[PDB]
Amino acid sequence: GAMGISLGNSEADRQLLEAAKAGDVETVKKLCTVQSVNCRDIEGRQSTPLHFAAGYNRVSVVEYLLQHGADVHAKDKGGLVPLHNACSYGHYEVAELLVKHGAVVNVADLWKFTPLHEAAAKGKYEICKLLLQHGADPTKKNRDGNTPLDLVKDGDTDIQDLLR
Amino acid sequence: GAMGISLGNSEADRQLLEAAKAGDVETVKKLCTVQSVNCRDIEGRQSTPLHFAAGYNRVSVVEYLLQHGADVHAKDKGGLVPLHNACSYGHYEVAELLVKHGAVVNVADLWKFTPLHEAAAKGKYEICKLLLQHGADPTKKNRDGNTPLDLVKDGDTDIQDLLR
Repeated sequence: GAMGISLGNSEADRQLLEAAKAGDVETVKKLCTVQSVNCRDIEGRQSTPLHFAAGYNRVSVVEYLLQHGADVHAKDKGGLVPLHNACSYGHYEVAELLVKHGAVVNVADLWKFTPLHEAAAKGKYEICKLLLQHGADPTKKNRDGNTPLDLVKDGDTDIQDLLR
Repeated sequence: GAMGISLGNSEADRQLLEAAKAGDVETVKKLCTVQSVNCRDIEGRQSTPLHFAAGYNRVSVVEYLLQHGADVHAKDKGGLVPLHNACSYGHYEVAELLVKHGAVVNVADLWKFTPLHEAAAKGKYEICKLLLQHGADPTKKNRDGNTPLDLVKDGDTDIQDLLR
């Protein structure tokens, strides 16, 4: 078979990833099966449909995917899980959905950045509070020696106090 | 976070992948978690621990992995699922375990080779038989226009009649 230097996706998997990114729920429902639900974007960075849905704030797609076997623990090539994407782009309802379905809050990417580092940097108070309530550690250092507290907007006392 | 051109595995994931390949059950039991069971070999071809266990005939490791959330539908960069590996290397006990746990036998890689294509080409009677008992299609053509029957050893009537 294809063993060797060759790489790529089928059109079906490509269509599902695109649909998940676009929020095209009808195509997602059509193409999502036990086989395809966690397909990887081989020509990109190996994001899954859940990565895309989480990253583009497609709440009903995220919901549908979680209900049909989507893996909240899938990591892209840089160590990012869908919760990283939700927190980095500031999508609260997405982040709440993933967490309630068992996403690990203290997961670290390739550079040791956790979802709390991302939500702190982006300055999303409610997401930070959600993460902390579900066990996120505001003292974890990334590769630069920065904790999420260190990444908080300069002088922002409300979010500093929340993370303290 | 790490978003961008960066890529790589954690040391712990690297160790779980190597443990699965070596048949090191005790290290597998130590490192296999919900976060790690389906990690992808980023420096390699994005195989999972289950690909590795299946390809190296690590029967007890396949079993443990399957019982702890390993994904039979996970595809590597070239479209290969762990079942492809079992059939390419003629591992019957492993192929049997995979199909008991929901593996799809008509799955196709990047070049549209199915597990039946592999077992037929490799000439594994019992594996062929097992795949057919679970619905494998001997009429499916790969990218070359070859069905699994087309790949069977020249004039090998026992395997031809099986596939018919």
